[PDB]
This record gives sequence, C-alpha cells and structure tokens, in this order.
Amino acid sequence: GMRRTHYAGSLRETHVGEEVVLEGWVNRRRDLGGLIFLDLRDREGLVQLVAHPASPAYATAERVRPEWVVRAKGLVRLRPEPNPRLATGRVEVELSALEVLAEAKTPPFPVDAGWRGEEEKEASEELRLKYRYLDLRRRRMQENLRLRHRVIKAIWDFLDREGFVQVETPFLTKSTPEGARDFLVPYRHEPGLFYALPQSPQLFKQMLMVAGLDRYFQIARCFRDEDLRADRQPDFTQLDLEMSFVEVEDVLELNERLMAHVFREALGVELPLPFPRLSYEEAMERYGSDKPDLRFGLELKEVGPLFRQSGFRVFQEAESVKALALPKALSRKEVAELEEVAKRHKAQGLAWARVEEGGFSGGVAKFLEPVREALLQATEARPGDTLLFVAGPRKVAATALGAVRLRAADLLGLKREGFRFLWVVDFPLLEWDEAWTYMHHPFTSPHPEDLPLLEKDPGRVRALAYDLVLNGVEVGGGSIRIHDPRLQARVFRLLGIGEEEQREKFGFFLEALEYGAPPHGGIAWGLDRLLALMTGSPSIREVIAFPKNKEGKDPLTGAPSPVPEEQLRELGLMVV
Amino acid sequence: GMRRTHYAGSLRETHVGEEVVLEGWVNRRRDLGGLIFLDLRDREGLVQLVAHPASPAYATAERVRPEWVVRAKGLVRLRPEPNPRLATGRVEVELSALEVLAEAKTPPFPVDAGWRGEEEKEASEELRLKYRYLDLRRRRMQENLRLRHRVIKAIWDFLDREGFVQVETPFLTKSTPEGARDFLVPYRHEPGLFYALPQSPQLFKQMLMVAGLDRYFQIARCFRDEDLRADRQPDFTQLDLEMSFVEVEDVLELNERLMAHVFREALGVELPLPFPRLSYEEAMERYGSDKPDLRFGLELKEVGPLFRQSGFRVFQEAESVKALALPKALSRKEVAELEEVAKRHKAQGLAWARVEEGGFSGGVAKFLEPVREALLQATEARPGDTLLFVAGPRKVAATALGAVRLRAADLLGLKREGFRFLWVVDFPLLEWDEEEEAWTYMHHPFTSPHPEDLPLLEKDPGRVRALAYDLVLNGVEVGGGSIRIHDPRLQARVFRLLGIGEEEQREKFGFFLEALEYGAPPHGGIAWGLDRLLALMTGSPSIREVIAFPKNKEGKDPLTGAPSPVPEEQLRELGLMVVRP
Ligand SMILES: Nc1ncnc2c1ncn2[C@@H]1O[C@H](COS(=O)(=O)NC(=O)[C@@H](N)CC(=O)O)[C@@H](O)[C@H]1O
Ligand SMILES: Nc1ncnc2c1ncn2[C@@H]1O[C@H](COS(=O)(=O)NC(=O)[C@@H](N)CC(=O)O)[C@@H](O)[C@H]1O
Repeated sequence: GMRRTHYAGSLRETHVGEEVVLEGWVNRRRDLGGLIFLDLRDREGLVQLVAHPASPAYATAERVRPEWVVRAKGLVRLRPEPNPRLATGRVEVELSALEVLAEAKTPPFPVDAGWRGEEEKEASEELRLKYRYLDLRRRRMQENLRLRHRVIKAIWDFLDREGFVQVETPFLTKSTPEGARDFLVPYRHEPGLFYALPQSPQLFKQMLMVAGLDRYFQIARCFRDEDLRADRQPDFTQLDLEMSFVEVEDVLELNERLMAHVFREALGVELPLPFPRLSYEEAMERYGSDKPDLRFGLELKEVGPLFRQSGFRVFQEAESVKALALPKALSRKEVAELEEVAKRHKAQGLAWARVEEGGFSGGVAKFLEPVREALLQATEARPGDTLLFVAGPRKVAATALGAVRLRAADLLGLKREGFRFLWVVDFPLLEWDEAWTYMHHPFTSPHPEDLPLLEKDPGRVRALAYDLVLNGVEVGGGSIRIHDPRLQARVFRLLGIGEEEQREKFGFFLEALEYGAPPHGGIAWGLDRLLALMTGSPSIREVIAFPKNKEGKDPLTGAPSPVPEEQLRELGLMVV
Repeated sequence: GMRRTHYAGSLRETHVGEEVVLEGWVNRRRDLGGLIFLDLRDREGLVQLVAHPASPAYATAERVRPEWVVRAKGLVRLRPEPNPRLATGRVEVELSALEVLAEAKTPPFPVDAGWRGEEEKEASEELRLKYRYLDLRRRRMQENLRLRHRVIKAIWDFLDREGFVQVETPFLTKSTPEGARDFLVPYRHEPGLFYALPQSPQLFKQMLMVAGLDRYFQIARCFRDEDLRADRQPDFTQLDLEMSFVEVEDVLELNERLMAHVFREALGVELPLPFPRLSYEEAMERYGSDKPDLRFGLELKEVGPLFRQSGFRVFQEAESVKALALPKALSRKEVAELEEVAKRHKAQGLAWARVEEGGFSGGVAKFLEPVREALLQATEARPGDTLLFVAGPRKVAATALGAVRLRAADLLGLKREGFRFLWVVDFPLLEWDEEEEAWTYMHHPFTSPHPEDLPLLEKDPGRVRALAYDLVLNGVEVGGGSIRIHDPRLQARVFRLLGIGEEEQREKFGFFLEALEYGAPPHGGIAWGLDRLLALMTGSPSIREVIAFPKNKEGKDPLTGAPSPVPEEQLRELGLMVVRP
C-alpha cells in the first residue's frame, strides 16, 4: 500500500498519539529556541513538524529548504497553543525521521502564504503563467480547480438522474466560411484539405435529437479564432445540452434546477427558484442592457412623454428620454464622469439636476419644474437625489444610461453581493445591417405566434431564444430550434441566403431535417465564465489550469512555435 | 411541464386504463380491416398505437409514413393477442388524438428491425457514416452510446470517491511524444507559427503532480496522425490519470479496483481480483505476445536444448525453437495458412508433424522421431494432434509461433468467452527493432528505469528494466503507463541515452525539465484506451461502433465532407500556400 498514513493537512486532535507517515513540500522553516519547525504542505493543508535536538531527524531538518519534497515520520502531539488559522492548528508532529525525496530551486514567486491563511501579494500574471505548475501550488488556485471538479461532478450527477446521455462529439470536422474564424488542421495525405476545430457542438447535438437520443449533454471544448477578452480564450469549455419535445419553459426550468443543484453541492449556496425573467424589451427599457446586473436597483424610467409640451427642445423632440435617480448628491466632477460614459455610448450628452425638498437645482432644473409632480411620481426621486437624463433614439438612450447606471454603482460604492441570475427571453429573431441579420445561428425558431410577420414585418418577429445572465454577465445562451425543413427554408429565403450557400455551409444538416426531426431545443453555459463568477475571479484564466495569456500565447510551453521545415514539407504547405 | 406522460417503450400492463401522451417516431405502419396500427418508437422502445375509423385521430393516422414524428394521446389497453418479443408487448394505445410533428422521407437503410428484436442486415459502413444521424437511431447504436455514458459516469463516481481531481488540459499547445505525428494548427497572427494538438496530456498531468494536486484524472481527447487501423481513430479518448508518491503496485491496485467497479456498474459483470500479472519476458516466452489472449490455452514450449545433438541444422543452429501442440489434425491447406501467417511474422518456416498412436506422420517427423519420448514429455500432445515449430532467435521464434497460436484459435473454432484482463509488467527500457535494427523505446522517454538498474544505464543499456506496465484485455492493449522520472539529473541522463542531445532537450522539453528542478514528487500513472475498452465491452468489431461520429477507416468524415478545401482568401490569411508538385 501507500507509505503515507494521512494527508498532511488532514491531521486533527483526533490523531493525537498516532504514529504517522507524511509526504509533502516544505512550506517554510523556522528555528525558535533550539527547536526546528517545518510547515509540511500537501493539498489538504499544512501541518507543523517539530524537530527536537535529541531527534534523529534534527540535522536533516536543519538543512531542508522551501519547496523541498520530504517524507516525515513522527508522533501527533497537541500544540502547547493552537494556531486557529490552520485546520491542523491544534496538533503538530514530533519528528522521529525526515527523508529528502527531492530538492528544489528557490521559486520565482512565493506560494506558501495562502496556505497559512495570509494575504498573497499580486505577481505578474505573465510570470505566473510561465511557471504555471508553480502558480498552481497556491491554495487559491487549487481551490478554483477543485471547485471546477465539484461543479462538473454535480452536473453529471444531476443530468444523469434526469435521463440525459453524455455524448462526445468530433473535434476534427468541417470547415465552414460562416461564423467566427475556424482553427484549421492540415490533412497530411492530401495537401490543400483541412479539418476545422468545432466552434460548438450545435449541429452534432441537433443531429443527436434527430437520432432519437431525446436528451444529451457534454462538457464540450469549443474553438473560436477571434480576438480575446478577460473572459474569452481561444478554446474554452461549455456545458452543452439539448432536449427533445420541449418548449422554452421546459429548457428554462430544467436549467434552473440544474444550476440550483450545482450551487448547493459545489458552493453550499442556496439559489431561490424560479429565476426572474425579463423580455429583451423589458431588460433594455428598465436596465439599458440585454444582460442586467440585478445586484442593485436604480432602474431607468422613460420620461419622454412628460416633455412634449416643454420648451426644452432636446427633451421635447427626442424619440426617448430616459431618467435615473441616484440616492446621493453627486460632485460636478462625478456628473461629468457619467456624462463621458454616456457620450462614449453614442449619446448626445447627459443632462442632470439635483432634487431638493421643494424643487430642483442645477443642470436642467429650470425645464423640470413645470412637470415636477409627474417627474417625481415616475422616478420616485427623493430630496437629496441626483437626476440623470439621456435624450435621443430609444436604443441609444437606454444603452447609454444603462452604462451610466453601471458606472453610478461604483461611484456610489454600492455593496453588490451574492448571485443574481435571470433569464432574458423573447429576443428579436432578426436585426438590420447598415439587409437582415440574425443573432448567433440561423436554426433558432421564430415565435409560432409571429410566423406571419416573417415576411410582412420581419423586425418585429420574436425568437424562441433565451440568455442566462449572472450578475450582469452572459453565462449561457440557447433556443428552441427549427425542426421543419420547410420553415428553415422559409427563414433562409427571408435572409436572402441562397440554396447554393445553404448546401455549402449546412447541406448535410438540412438533409437530416428531411428524415423527421423532433421538436427540440437546448442551451450552452460558458463554464469558465460561470466558475470565474462563482470564485470572484477577475478573469477566467484563474479557473483554467493552463490557459493562454490575454494575447493568445502560452508562456509555459512556448506555443505557438515554429516547426522544422521537414515537418511542414510533409504536409505539403509552405510559408508565403 | 412536458406534454409527454411516458416514454413509449416504458408502458406495461400496469398502465392499462390510463390516458397517456406519447411522442416519437413511427417504426412501422400496417393497415388491416380499416384499423391503422402504428408502432411508436422512442429511446425506450416500441409500443403499438391503434387508430380506429371512428376516432378523431384517424384522418391524421392515414397520412403517416415510417419515421414520421407524431404526438399521440389515448388509453392503454391490453392487446387481444400479446407480442412476447416486445417489452410493451401486452398492451396498446387506443388512439383518441394524433398530431404530426414532422414528416420524413424514406431512409437509405432500415433502422426499425432492432427495436422489434429482429436481427439487422449488415449495411454498408460508408453509407451508415454518411447518414450517421439515422444509423444512430438503431437500438444497437443507442445501447452502445448509453453504455459509454454509464462507463464514464462510473469512472467519475469511483475516482471522485478516491480523491482524484478532474483537470482539463489544453488542446492548443506543444505536444508530448506518444509514437505518432502531430496534428498542427496554424497561428493566424504570425505565419510560420503553429499549435500542436496533444497526442496525450502526458506532460500536463506530470506538471499537475509538480503542482501538488496529488492525484488527477481526465476523460482526455488525444490526437495522433498515424497509419489507419480499425482499432484507432485520428482523434480518440483516454481515461488519463496520474498519482503522486506511488510505486508500481499502488497504480496497479487502484486501476484493478476501478476497472472492477466499471464492469460491475455498467455491465453487471464481476471481475475477479487481482488481475493476473506476467513479466514482458514471461508473456512472450509463454504466448509469443506482449498482449496475451488468456481466453484459451495452447501455450508455447521452449524446445531449444533438445536439438543440440541432431542433424537438422535449422534446429541445431537456431538460438531457439518453440512448439505448439494443436489438439487436432490440420489439413495441408491449413498448415499452409499457418505457415503464411508464420512466414509473414519473419519466421524461417513452419515445421509441422502429426502424431499417431506411437510414432508421428510426416513434415519433420524424420528429425522428430529421435526425441519422441523427451519432447512428448514437454508438449504433452495426445495422439491425433499436430505440432507446429519455429526456429530462430528468441524474439522472432515466440512472436511467429504466438501469431500462429492466435490464428489456430480461429481455424479450430475455439469458444473464447468473457473478459480476461492481465497486467504485463517489467518492460525493458529499450526495445530492439528487427528491420531498422536500432534501439527504439516503446513507452515515452519520461518512463523511469528500475532504480536497481541505474548503473546499467551507462554500462549495459539493454539490461535496464523500466517501471512500466500495460493493461491487456482479451489480447488487446487497453491501457499503458509507468512510474515517471522526477529527478532532473536522471531525466537528462535518460534523454542522452535515448539519442537526444542537450539542444534537442531544451527545444522539446526545456520547460518541463526546469519544472523538475522545483521539487517534483515521485509520481506515476496510466491511460486507458476508452474507445478500445468500450468496443471490447460490446463485442464490437471496431471502435467506430462506440463513437458517435467517427471517421471512416480511411480517416475521412463522410457525414460532413471533412476534410475539405477552404477558400483561397482564408488560406492566404494564414500566410500559407500548398506546395506545387
Ligand atoms: N471565447 C469564449 N471564451 C469563454 N466563454 C465563451 C467564449 N465564447 C462564448 N463563451 C460562453 O459560451 C456561452 C455559450 O456560447 S454561445 O453563446 O456562443 N452559444 C452557443 O455556443 C450555442 N451553440 C448554444 C445553443 O444555442 O444551445 C456564452 O454565453 C458564453 O458564456
Ligand atoms: N489512435 C488510437 N486510437 C484509439 N485508442 C488508442 C490510440 N492510440 C492509443 N490508444 C489507446 O490509448 C491507450 C493509452 O495510450 S498510450 O499507450 O499511447 N499511452 C499514453 O498515452 C501514456 N501517456 C499513458 C501514461 O503513460 O500514463 C493505449 O493502451 C490504447 O488502448
């Protein structure tokens, strides 16, 4: 069997009197009063080893250095005084034996402090990625990775109970000139032919519904050669799922219970069900964003129809006027800060006014007095508040003041805590291109109520699509799919997408619909983004074991790197 | 919630009297005396629907064709005569409503037979792949993928219980060597730069032991550009795992318990523990193969010294001869078949001879009668058998006859049953190629030599044992692994022996070698071939039967048309062009 009797960090007072054998890394050494104290570290935490002058281990204990790997043997004793910052804090190990298994160079950054419950100084992320195997020794990184394990196991447990079948889908598949750019893989035996990495399992998982598997899931790797962001890697992980014979309601309710199960089991957090839902239109109107942050209020209010008889032409003639009431008298600097946030979001400007006991003061206060009663009933502003207004096209005014609202939260120091999920539903199927564009993929079903509006009034057609939002971040997205090939053809005909282009991009899938596809729909979570939010991480790199840096490269291995020209000649390709 | 009240295949006589809502595919339609009988299919199986002329459902039922998708409502009744071939066979649904959710044209091959409990005609595999989404409707294919699901879930339950941390490793990286070519990915922003797809997560899981995670696993996708074979796909799946502070035995016992759990939970099969073990030497000495098939006997016997003083120079001069006593009298055409498979395995020839009541019968029975009493004691070949022989070097003799042994099982109709696992252990650090007569290495260069053999690394490399092990099932390699090198000095020492200078060390493994200098713990691990295991668990002829959307035997994808060209514009954006012949 194993030589170690316990994980080092698992020793408690219940083990006093036992002889133990431990293996781990030297976190830190301390010489105090002729005793040698060694913090022994493994993944379950630190335990204090003590070498006494009489002990056979005494000389060895004096020469060991941080990060050396050792095997220790001794007796579990109570500490004279416990250290409550360690779960092993009541006990220590009186060393009888100490053996060196590997020496270690001094690491380029410290990894010992987190294991003592001390704050850790921020290190260069580029240095952390270069020595990622050392960065992953830190307690916070192991907690992230172990939480990610617990989340995926919880997903498996739940979806297996609900009758879902995990199916693994191809990584080498068809290159399509649609969507984001594909990562390509050269096919050695016929130069000029390429596989592509999958942007998502979408077509495969729909084909699994055509195959009658009823319900599917996969922890799926997705590859998109696009520009990067703090929650955006060249390859990332989705929880991908698809069900048959469902309506929007069935997909949402399943995902709510799954998410509640995940948070309960992996974080010990209780999520109230059901999640709140807002139409896309409601979200834009009340928050100015299709991914609202519900951790604070400060909703936007449409006050356009209060100023149709006003002398203030910029309010009076505007298509929309959005108002926001902040519970604090702002600095003129702060107002100008918010004005700049509004202008950066296409707004013509940001009007403002202070609310007093009997009226308004400053900014556009003069033009607000005539409608004071209605303006206060619509905004519910109180004496002391600041009123912020953006006037213009309806979508511009909403989005500008929604960004202003987000910035206002920071400038007011609002405590934003917990996990606030919501569904955004009833997205528009289409959007005009300065033609007609869709959101994500063209297999999203139109609302059956809106079918006649496809050709008569396309911009008003609702899709059966939904986004899952957590604390103002898009953690998931899906839809009910088109399963009638005659309706899919009708959507393509409306999109101007010719039959030759359909067969080139989607021919094998469109043929599949001719053999009886069931009603079906699904979703994919951004699993890295969820875990980042679950851990309060500033970037999804904190929840990926070996990510790329924010520039798409890997400082650890050096990829991407050149290859010998003989390796590239074998593929029949050459650098231009 | 769902309109559906039950899965179609789940209805039983206990449901008689209930009104049900079902959704699924029309497996078959039969018309009889005005009634319309629809076998409704979903993933749980078939149930008969009955549409009566008087029903509101009837007009719709008249339109329905095979593979149409319908929603059905009605009352469960007993059938006047049950169908004992069906789980729902005692009952039927008297339809009150029927709605078509999707029409369907006739499939290019039938999917209905297996749901009825009837044998299925073999269809062209290239056609099944072009329409894989229809092929996956068959009961057999669904059984395979749901078994694949249960195996992975069982793996997660066991290893999570044992404290392993699942960690996902990169696919756009620099690759570890496992014996194949790398699949490359052009880096768009600087032509001439490439990613590699990982042949395995080898170096990442070792770095995870450097990171102190103690024990890791991953259901890992691996990518290898190598020659085609029905047991290998260009991209395939491993159960990959690694452990810290372990010896060989620790890794072997954990894997035995894991495999026993998988078979119990997914197949209801008990596997006796522990698995038998054979050294690499003992495996080939007795079976002429490092992946022995233990489902039958016919072991190889060493008859070397019994020819030191005879006239047959082939048997006297050879480094070894071995014998196999097939309990039957082979035909002259059968011995030619075995000779072909023997000579195909670089054998000098297949010496043969029957055995009668006291003497022999032809072949090399001339040089065989001199030692009829001594050799018969070794082989124990009752009269009526045949005796096959190979003469030559040690490795060539066993391998050639061991290959004949395997063919003999097929030509003799041996009933080989069940699941026979074994560990093959104590592989040499180097394996000698016969053709290229050079020192290859089977397992990757991070495999640790046996610590007692470290002085032989410089004095006598071919005597060095490796701390490696292969898991074998029914003559098939389902897993392989080793204890690794954690000392940076020793790892460089083993690189320089394998023909890798300091320059190549830094370029290919510099980052990993430096990691070893920060306190790497003892570690070791293994990886299963998950597709291979599943193919064996289902009795499938190839791993394509247990992969949802595999490539064909030629490595292409007929469902989607991959691999395919890409526009000239997309190609030049990568700063690459195809070389002209
Ligand atoms: N580069 C990136 N890095 C990290 N996370 C990312 C990401 N790009 C997207 N995500 C995350 O992946 C989620 C799903 O991806 S997706 O929105 O592109 N949709 C779909 O894929 C459909 N097929 C699913 C369906 O329709 O069933 C997003 O909401 C993000 O959280
Ligand atoms: N092309 C292919 N298709 C399908 N299955 C395959 C295959 N190539 C290999 N396998 C299967 O994958 C298993 C493991 O792969 S391997 O032997 O290359 N070893 C290792 O990888 C070490 N790193 C593990 C370690 O040392 O920890 C083999 O036993 C086969 O069953």
